[PDB]
Amino acid sequence: DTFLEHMCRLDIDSPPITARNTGIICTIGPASRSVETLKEMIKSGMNVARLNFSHGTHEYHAETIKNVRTATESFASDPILYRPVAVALDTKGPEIRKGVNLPGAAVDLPAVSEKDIQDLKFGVEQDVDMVFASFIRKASDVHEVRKVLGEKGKNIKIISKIENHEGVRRFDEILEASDGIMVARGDLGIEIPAEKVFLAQKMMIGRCNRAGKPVICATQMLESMIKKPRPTRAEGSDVANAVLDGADCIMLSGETAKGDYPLEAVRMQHLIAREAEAAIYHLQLFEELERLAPDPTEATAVGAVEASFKCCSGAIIVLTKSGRSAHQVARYRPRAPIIAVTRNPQTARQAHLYRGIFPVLCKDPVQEAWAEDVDLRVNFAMNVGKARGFFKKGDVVIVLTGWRPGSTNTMRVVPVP
Amino acid sequence: DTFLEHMCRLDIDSPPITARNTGIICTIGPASRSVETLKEMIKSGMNVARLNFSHGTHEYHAETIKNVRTATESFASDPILYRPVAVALDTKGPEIRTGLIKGSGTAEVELKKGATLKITLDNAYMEKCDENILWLDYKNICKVVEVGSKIYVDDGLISLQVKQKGADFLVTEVENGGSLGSKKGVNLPGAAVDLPAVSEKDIQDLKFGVEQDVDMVFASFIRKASDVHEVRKVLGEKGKNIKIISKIENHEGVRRFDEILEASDGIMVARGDLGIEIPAEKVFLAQKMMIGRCNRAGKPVICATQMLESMIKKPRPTRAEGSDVANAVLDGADCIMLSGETAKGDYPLEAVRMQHLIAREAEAAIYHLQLFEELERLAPSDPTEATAVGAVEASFKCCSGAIIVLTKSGRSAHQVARYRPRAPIIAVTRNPQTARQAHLYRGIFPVLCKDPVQEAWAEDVDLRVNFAMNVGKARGFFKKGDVVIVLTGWRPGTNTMRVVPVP
Amino acid sequence: DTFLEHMCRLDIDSPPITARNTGIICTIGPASRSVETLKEMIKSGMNVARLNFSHGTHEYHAETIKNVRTATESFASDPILYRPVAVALDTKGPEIRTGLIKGAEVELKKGATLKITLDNAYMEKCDENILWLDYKNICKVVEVGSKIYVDDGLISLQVKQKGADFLVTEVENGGSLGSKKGVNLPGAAVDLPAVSEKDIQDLKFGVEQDVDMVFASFIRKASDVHEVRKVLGEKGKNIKIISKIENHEGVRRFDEILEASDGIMVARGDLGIEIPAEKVFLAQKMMIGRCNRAGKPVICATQMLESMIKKPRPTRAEGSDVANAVLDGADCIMLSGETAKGDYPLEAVRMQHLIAREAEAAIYHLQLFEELERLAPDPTEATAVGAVEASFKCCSGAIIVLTKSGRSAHQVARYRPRAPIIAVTRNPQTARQAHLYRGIFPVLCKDPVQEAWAEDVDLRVNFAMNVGKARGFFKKGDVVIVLTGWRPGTNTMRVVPVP
Amino acid sequence: TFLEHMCRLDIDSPPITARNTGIICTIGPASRSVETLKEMIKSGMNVARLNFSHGTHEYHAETIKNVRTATESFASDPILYRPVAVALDTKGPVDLPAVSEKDIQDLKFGVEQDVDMVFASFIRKASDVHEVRKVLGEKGKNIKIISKIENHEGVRRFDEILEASDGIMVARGDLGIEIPAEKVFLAQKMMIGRCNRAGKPVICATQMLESMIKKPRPTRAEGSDVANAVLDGADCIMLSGETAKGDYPLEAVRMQHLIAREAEAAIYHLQLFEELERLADPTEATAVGAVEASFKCCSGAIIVLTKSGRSAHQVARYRPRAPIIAVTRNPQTARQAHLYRGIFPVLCKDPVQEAWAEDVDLRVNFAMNVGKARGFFKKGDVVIVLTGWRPGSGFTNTMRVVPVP
Ligand SMILES: [Mg+2]
Ligand SMILES: [Mg+2]
Ligand SMILES: [Mg+2]
Repeated sequence: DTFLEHMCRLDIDSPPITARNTGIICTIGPASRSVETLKEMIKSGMNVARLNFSHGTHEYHAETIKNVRTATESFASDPILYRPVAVALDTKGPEIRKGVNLPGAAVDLPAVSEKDIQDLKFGVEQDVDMVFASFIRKASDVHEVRKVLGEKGKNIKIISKIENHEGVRRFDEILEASDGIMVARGDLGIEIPAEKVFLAQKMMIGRCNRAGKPVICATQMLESMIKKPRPTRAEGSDVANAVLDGADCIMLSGETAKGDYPLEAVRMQHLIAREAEAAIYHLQLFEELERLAPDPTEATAVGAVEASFKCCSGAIIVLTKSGRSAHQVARYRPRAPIIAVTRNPQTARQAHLYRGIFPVLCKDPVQEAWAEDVDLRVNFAMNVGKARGFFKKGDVVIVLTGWRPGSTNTMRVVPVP
Repeated sequence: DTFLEHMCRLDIDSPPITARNTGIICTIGPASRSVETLKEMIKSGMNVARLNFSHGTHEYHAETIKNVRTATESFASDPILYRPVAVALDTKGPEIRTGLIKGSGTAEVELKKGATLKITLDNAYMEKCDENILWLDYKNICKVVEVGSKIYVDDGLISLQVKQKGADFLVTEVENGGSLGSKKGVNLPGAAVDLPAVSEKDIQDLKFGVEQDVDMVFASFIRKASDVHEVRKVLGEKGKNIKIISKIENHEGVRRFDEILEASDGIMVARGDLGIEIPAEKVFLAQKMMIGRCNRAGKPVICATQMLESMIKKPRPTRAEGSDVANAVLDGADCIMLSGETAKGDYPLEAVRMQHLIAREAEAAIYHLQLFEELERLAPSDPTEATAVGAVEASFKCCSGAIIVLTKSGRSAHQVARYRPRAPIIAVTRNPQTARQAHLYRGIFPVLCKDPVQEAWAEDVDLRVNFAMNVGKARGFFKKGDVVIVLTGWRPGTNTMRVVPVP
Repeated sequence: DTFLEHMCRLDIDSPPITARNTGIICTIGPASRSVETLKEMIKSGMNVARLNFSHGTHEYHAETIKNVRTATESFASDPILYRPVAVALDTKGPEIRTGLIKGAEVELKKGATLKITLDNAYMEKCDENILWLDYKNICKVVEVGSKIYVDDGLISLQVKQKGADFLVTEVENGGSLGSKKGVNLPGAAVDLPAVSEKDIQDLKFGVEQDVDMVFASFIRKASDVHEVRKVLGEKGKNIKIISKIENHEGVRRFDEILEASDGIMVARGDLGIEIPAEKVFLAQKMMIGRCNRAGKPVICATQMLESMIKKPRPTRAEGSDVANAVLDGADCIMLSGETAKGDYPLEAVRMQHLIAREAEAAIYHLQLFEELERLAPDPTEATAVGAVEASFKCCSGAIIVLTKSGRSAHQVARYRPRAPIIAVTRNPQTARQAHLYRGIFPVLCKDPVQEAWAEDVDLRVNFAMNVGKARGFFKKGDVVIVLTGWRPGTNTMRVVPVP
Repeated sequence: TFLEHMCRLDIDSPPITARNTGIICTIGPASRSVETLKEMIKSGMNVARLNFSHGTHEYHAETIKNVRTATESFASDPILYRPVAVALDTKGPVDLPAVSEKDIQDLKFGVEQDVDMVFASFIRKASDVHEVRKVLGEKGKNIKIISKIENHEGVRRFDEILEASDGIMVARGDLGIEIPAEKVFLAQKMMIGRCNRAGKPVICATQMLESMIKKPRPTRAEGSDVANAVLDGADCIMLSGETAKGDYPLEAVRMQHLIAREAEAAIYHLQLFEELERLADPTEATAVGAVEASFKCCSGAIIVLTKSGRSAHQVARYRPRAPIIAVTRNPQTARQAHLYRGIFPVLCKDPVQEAWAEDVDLRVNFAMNVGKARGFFKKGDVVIVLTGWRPGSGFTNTMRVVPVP
């Protein structure tokens, strides 16, 4: 019941028993564009595929997206094991040119270049799940991106990338305007002194956890795996540290984009993230997040997480349409996996942005009686959890639903049949 | 209020408003051996000077120690600003070593990736090593190694892979190349080796350390408790006050950590050496485990290797290195050790100054109250222990500027440090060795009182206390109107706690 | 944040803000027997009517029950305002008493020597020297040095000599002695039958009269409780058995009694004769504590507002004594003679309501729940804990529980929530029996069962929503907790706004 | 937990801990004799109250003289000697004057008789206290003033009365006349609570063991009522007619001792201290630390070397479970220390030593012997010791953990 005990009980000779709760985002490039490679990367644990729009034509990116969706849908014949895979568009953004950085300067470059405008509407056409907005420095930058996406792209998640000092200084207003945050350590390291970057990372991650908004750590993760089949201990420690800081997702770059071991990189990411999970002290996170929260859905979400610790439940099953209800549960960081059951394929993909959310896509048609339709979706989650090893028959799980059709404030404690 | 809020309130624009609490240990070599440089390293924050006895003669090391003390005592005229500097002897160890590179002896050769290298056991080559043939001192290597086995030379800098085996030789391929010097360390991962706790050379080195009055010993390649006991026995009665710090370098050392920790005065975590047998996805877990158990036991723990290595060639470190050092401090490390960055680098002073910056920056992320509260209910009738607890407890209540401890052996200041107060611990002592060894503990700011002993014990106490407050004011620990805690014994020749206001 | 802040905030110049949570039990006798009086007592806050079977015939008590039910059902036309009223049967129990004085009062002397005989030739010839009683086994449970109290401890004797079937005692404290007076044997392990033949008849009377609960007198051990259980048999197996602890053996063997009982009654008066005065308060706090821990109802009875038999207002000592019983954690307070035969029956009920309601302000609810949760050894009990936890954090006006046997509401009450528990049921018996638990506000639903389950749930929920707003537990805009099952024939918790 | 503490209560188990609440006895015709006073002292009387509603100054002077003859008859053994305080209770007089003419005569007689405390009747506001304070003047500036709360206005303006007073007496019998019965218990709990938080002594009086005037045993209702007063947090309990005029004054004291001792087992100390701590200077910091350390080490006692008694009062506020042995050379503070719960005042009559260190250990060792004799602790046990640092130090800012020799 102390964080000190938790560290003292760490045993490197025992395999990690809990699942890997942090999302994996892989940059797709020449080394990982093929359908066959993408299939194995999905099998190895890739949750999100990022397309870097600093280079490449729209025709080139359209094919990459096509390949990602081909590899993803090849597993669709088994809905119990089917893993949703999101598509992320990463803008080139404003540049100064050999690129130039102006440390501490309030750069007045427009939030969205002419190329970014083209790429953003291309992202709307391609039905991407989220956008990584480069070089975000203020709230008006985020809303300018939102404006370009327009009405047709209103459901596309906007992740603001913090790449300089102004972004760190004005972090609160940026966070309040964004759907999530990406911490670009590499770029941050050239804008502020290196001995202050780790402080910035912990601050931003902390405020994202407090706000219940997804935070992504990017750059300088496993870069040595571009040439090597194994990473250094320092890289394994840095990655783990980002997980323990409270990051929702971790992003790979050249390791999966152009490297010689893209598949080994994804697997090494999965291993490190799963190993770091044993050092995570869940009970303290939840109790602190509770005391820092400012509604029947909020109250039910807290109750579900609270009960998940009391019952030692194998999972928290959440029936959701937009994903919002599952997100509210994720904010409180339960140790138990959050099985988000949805019929919306987009919300299933976007759910990977939140730590601990294991999204499943229900393809069964809507049943006439509401009580029937709820039981159907729950039993679907029951089957997935059994197949994934989350829980077994006889265990207890928490289920969050709505009370009436299109009403979620209902919690029930049910045994696994 | 909460750990999460403490993180949220972190501010890279706000200047550091706290003292740097973690000790800085610098390896002394050709680039930092001079008196002029040593003075500047002390002013920059060096607390302990490590002497690596893997190379160099006793004569060479004696001059280094002399130069350290010359630079140290040049500040001794002002007792208020004087900072004690400890001397550490790092043993060569019982690890397998290569032979002499042919020629003068040193003499280095270039091993290139993909090339063939023949490892021999024929003593005709024990002083004739090069890129083609390599001699090592483990005669039984062919029986303990296999085809496909990997061999690491010079602390993991160079890696080889065995291709085929002979009666008295091995044919290998150079996997990770580099420059090879004479008598370098050889590591055989996953191999069963017969190695003594301490070598014949280590024995004469430990004796040399006693005659040179060193403060601590870094014992290399400790795998079990009996390894520490041997080092203890060699030091014997004459060196019974010399602290023994066990270096954990392999899997067995981690596996048998508890018995080693119990037998040792402290622990060094050699991450780079750990990474030889232990994969990248597990090393960080071993670090947090060993540091945690060291904190729980109240014994010093040092993080070593792979810290600011890029500063050997550059004046600035990478952000990854900054995060790595910081995470070590946040894990709960008492000290951070620099190796080649101060030993042979081009910027030994920038290395010390940067280490000071990073350690001071990381101090803002430390959540003190949770540490003490957990270390309280995790702690194993002793009047000194209860007084120590009470002093730390009161330091949080009164928001004390410091906890002043009057000590002779350091023991009293150590028991306070285990509970990790937010306020600095000013350990006032008349024992010079106590003042130097105190750097091993986080949060302890040792102070050497040179004033003679007053017969009136109450006058002697208030004299030492007034000295501590002058030190505290000068270092900016506290000012007039602040309150401090004072720990003393009750009679002349430690169960007394006093809450006193600063005038 | 602290219990002492709670005590410091206490304001006597401030009206009681919360609803009365403890049950009020009133002994119905000559002064409260009429329908007119009963109606007023019900409106004044009476939850349970106790019938003391020490006095009165079956037909006398049967008429009292009839009047209680006539009074109770006169409010049945308004289902929202209707209050269930339970009926309690209190057995006479076994008892050791003397005999007739030849002639009939005498005068005892302090320090003198009164002889105890068992010869029936003096069963009607008792006086200053010789005296007889009916416990023929008294010379096995009493020994040299034992104490013998006579007539409510008004006369104390100390055993000096043992005999074949006689005792020689010295009058420790004098007084005056009548005939057929009660005898107590402090410390002794009495072997009287668990249930006398009269109690057997009265228990069978309770079954055929459909009483809700029985207060079993003079319970010393687990087998005593099961003997009462046997008499009630199959027909009365749903009747709650509340064991009355009245002597030292009952206190010593309290655990086995509680483990065999549905509830406990603390009889302070009888306790005061059996054990020293400086220990009764400890026993009361102990027994109430273990009952709170076990989640079983506990009733404090005797010596409550006794002065109100002759006066319209109680003393400050009585007001303090009742309040402290409530603050100890008692579920119900029982009124005796001041409602049964006194001159101010409905004043005593109203005053009991006032005292209990004022005592609620000194209760530190959040402390009690956190301790009860942590000291606990099932989907329903996980949902019950979750409901109480949510009620504190939502600052809920109430916890609405759908139950048919009462069980689900009972295990919510165990964790002592601040918010009142509105137990909605169609079973009239569980509605009456629910008064035994602190904070449970039972309502009886008379609406027909809807074939669509989700519609029947909302019907009962809406009924509770109307009751709570009428009682002032909550208003529109507030948030309440709702506990239901998920299918027809309690593991579902819902957070819902008050419409 | 507090709940499990209640569950563990065993009436068959003898009270092991010492009695911590002071006992104040009203002295009258039934208890005036020296030999009866001797027995009351041995039975646990800490304070003798003189009711100046009746009797002449010559009558009360004889009573005070008898109280001191009985007290000093035990003086030949400083180890077992128990200090006994003398209390003057004014007759008293809503715009009636604070001090009547008779009261003024009685208050100045009290100064002349060197009483330790005064129970001021019918206090309704802070100005009433200031008037009593002014009467006692410079000569009686060290005499503790205990304001008696007897009416509704006194309860209303309680905060300002508490601030001006040295202590509070809850006159429950008189309270019951002016305010409804379903509110008196709330007022008592409120006043006791605020007194505990402020760290000032609170006394519950009237309607205690009244039935013991004519009977040797109290009713269970009285036993329960007295016990709950203790459990509310009262520092002292006061007997009236039971000791003043009753047939069993000695039995009344012994019963009050038993009840208070039995109620001690129901007290949940760690909750009190933790709440008192979170609802709060070198000494005040040392006081908290000593109480906290006493719980950790399971200390047999907290030894406090004090001159004015204030240091012991600071420790007493935080309600430690361990007995507070207050070692003083001042006979007055030794008698006044009984007003505070958990303080066991002891009077050192050893000559002052030249070396201040020697004089400290002398007094500490005195407490060691007193503790062993009283059964608070034994050889091998550990106690907390609070002292000043040097001669002249008013601050008890020095805490030491020391094994019992
Ligand atoms: Mg960029
Ligand atoms: Mg090595
Ligand atoms: Mg009876």
